[PDB]
Amino acid sequence: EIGRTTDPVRMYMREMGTVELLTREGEIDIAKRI
DNA sequence: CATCATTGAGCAAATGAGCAACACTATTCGCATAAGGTGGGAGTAGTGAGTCTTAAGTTGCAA
Repeated sequence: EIGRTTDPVRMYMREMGTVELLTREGEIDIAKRI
C-alpha cells in the first residue's frame, strides 16, 4: 500500500517525518555533547 | 685560339614568425553574515484497440 510513490520528495518526507522538532534547550544539551 | 652564353652553386640581406622569461594586473574563487523564519504543488480529467502479464477467483478431483 506503499503506492509506488515515484516522487522522491514524498518518501523523503516519510523519512524526515520520523524525527520531531527539538526545543532550543535540547540544542544546549546536544552542543554540550559536541 | 679566344670568349661567352649557359648551366650550376651558393651567399648576404632582409624579414616573418617565434621563444622564453620575467613582470605585472584582471579576474575569479572561496569564505561570512547572529532576535526569529522548523512538511509542495501543480498534478488532467474528450481515445480506442490490442496484447501481454499478473492476480485472483473458482472449481474439478484425488488421497
